[PDB]
Amino acid sequence: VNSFSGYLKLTDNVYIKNADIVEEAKKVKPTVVVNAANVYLKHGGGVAGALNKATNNAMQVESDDYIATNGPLKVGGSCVLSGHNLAKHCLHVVGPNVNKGEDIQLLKSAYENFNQHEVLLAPLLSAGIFGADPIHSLRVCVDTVRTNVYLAVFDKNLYDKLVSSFL
Ligand SMILES: O=C(O)[C@@H]1CCCC[C@@H]1Nc1ncnc2[nH]c3cc(F)ccc3c12
Repeated sequence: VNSFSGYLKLTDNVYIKNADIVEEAKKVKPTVVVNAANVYLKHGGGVAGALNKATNNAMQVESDDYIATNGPLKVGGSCVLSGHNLAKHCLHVVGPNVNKGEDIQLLKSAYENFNQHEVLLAPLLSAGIFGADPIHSLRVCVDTVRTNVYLAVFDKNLYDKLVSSFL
């Protein structure tokens, strides 16, 4: 038993809700919140900009030190950093950005990072400003992640299309 509430169950291990991930994180304080990161951990907009704003820019300060030490992530890769006031940990995961011409096959590799964590609160990778089809992203999520994933979908209209079209 865990503290996630109001989710619809899609599969044995995948759950979905219409929610603002920032507010969902603030209330649940999950062990892991996933950020829709880029390779530079520049949290300017989308999910990343919202999460970072909710940390009063502490996520960005920590991220800049991480990059200065380690260099950029790989597309499809991830790193574990602090969850600040939102979660114990933040798993920064880089899905391919279709608006940068990145290979969508890397979306499966991106979701594989979730399997290193028993339970996660997450957005749909490569959705939103990353330019991928959120229905495809949901399919890859279901077919790749084996751990327990609670997906927060900000847009109510999108949440309903994702549910109604789910196979
Ligand atoms: O659902 C959507 O509209 C999109 C799905 C994936 C790409 C961007 C959006 N992502 C999110 N997903 C969950 N919570 C969120 N809070 C947010 C707050 C913001 F200021 C911007 C985006 C989100 C967001």
